[PDB]
Amino acid sequence: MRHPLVMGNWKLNGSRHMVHELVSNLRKELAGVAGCAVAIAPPEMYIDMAKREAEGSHIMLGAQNVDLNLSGAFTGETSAAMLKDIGAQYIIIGHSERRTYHKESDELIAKKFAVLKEQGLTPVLCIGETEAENEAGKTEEVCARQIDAVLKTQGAAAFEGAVIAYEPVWAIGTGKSATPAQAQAVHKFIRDHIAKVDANIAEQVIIQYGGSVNASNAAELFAQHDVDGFLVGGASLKPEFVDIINAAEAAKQA
Amino acid sequence: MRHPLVMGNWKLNGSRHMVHELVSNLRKELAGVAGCAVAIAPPEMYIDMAKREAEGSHIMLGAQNVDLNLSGAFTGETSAAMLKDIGAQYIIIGHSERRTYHKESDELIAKKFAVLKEQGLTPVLCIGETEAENEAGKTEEVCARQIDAVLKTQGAAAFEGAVIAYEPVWAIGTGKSATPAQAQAVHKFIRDHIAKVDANIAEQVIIQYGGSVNASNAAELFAQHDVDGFLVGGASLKPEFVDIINAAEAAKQA
Repeated sequence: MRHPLVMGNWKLNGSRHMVHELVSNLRKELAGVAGCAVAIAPPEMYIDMAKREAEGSHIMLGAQNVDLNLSGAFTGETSAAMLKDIGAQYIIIGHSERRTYHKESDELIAKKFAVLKEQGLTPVLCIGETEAENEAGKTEEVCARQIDAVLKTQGAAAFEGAVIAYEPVWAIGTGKSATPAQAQAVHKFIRDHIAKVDANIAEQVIIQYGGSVNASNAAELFAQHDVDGFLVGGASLKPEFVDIINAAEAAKQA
Repeated sequence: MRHPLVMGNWKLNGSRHMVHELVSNLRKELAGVAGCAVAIAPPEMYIDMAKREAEGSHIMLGAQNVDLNLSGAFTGETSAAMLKDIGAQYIIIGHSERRTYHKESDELIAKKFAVLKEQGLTPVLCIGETEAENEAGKTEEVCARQIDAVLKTQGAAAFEGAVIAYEPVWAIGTGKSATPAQAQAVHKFIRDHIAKVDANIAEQVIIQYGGSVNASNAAELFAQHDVDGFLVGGASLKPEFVDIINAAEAAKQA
């Protein structure tokens, strides 16, 4: 049905050496892989280098943010038009680290989703609830809110070709991921919630699960029905990333 | 006494082709200029590209902002160890565009200065006042403030090897530049202000002028005693940046 995506968000980790190594190894390690779609998001100053190193393979490049302006007098910003130019396709927006540390709002993340779409880039929209919200029973409500900032404003056609990445905040870097059962309950909720507005768009939107995915759990998770892939953090930097991609690929070709 | 620095800030402008064009022509057009130190700040995902193209010449590279972490779980952040790895020395911080549009604060802009310095990068701390602040007579108070954020927390020492770039906000992109008399008077004030803490450091701090500078006004402005160079905005993208550089160079060698 949906073609799986495993995307690796490298976060604040990269170097000329590490980019030379990981991507050239991945390139030989992922030769003839056709059941999964793979992308890496190097730190911005390395997107171009990893883009040249990934040539010959089908590793897709991504980026970890965009800002709202395409050009002009905006020091220190990230143009979507330039991300596009340099070869990024998958732009992470709305990750918990920008939401908490950088106090990024739903309204701002939605206007960014808006830009990326308009440009022709795949947003990987992160959503997730915190442990507090989780205990409270608010997971449906948080997730739904967060999807709605795009859904109620721009409409379900916005998700035609986007990626939602459910990343339970209490699961990011903690080591405590959602069980397959948990994971899938929310991916089904998400899908139901877009489908209420347009089921044709719900059926196609990739819902990746992110939040302590590693080789051991990659397969239990992927067995689920509404889990379309993964957004990998820590293990992106480890060779174990290939094993996570192999989970999504061979299970795909069941 | 002080060797001039002309840093071009590209703002949110760039592509693979303009970066090829500008830098190769600059590289060729700056052959033999020793009276001036030159640095360019391409947008982040092009510092590597430009660094490479600038190899051979003595065009130093820079960057338009940093964030406070060097490594980690910080999606979408810029690390100083990473800017340093890709080859950037001059990191602009506190520019009005970040200060207004990104609500960046002095306590923050100071913490970013600390971070640059500790990594061995050269901070280019923008300072300045708005038109309103100018009219009320607050130029002194505003500028001293902004400088004191680093001076009172970190000491006079923080300025050894650091650049201050006075850009009056009413002057940026407006076409309305400070007269050499305005420029000089303020640059002399800043230097007088640091000197009252440590005189020896105040003689070596480069104080650049920025705010609608171009080939015709570079000369008249460089004639002032306390104006050690130029932060160029929009003419960085023009061939007129080299004419600006020849004005700092020829008059330095008086």
